[PDB]
Amino acid sequence: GLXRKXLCAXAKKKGKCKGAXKLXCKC
Repeated sequence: GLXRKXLCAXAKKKGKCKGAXKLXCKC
């Protein structure tokens, strides 16, 4: 199922959701 800190580590590592807490874990 959905690992929240899995989702955050999605945001950081596709790299299409990088920058600010705004873009961070769940974009």
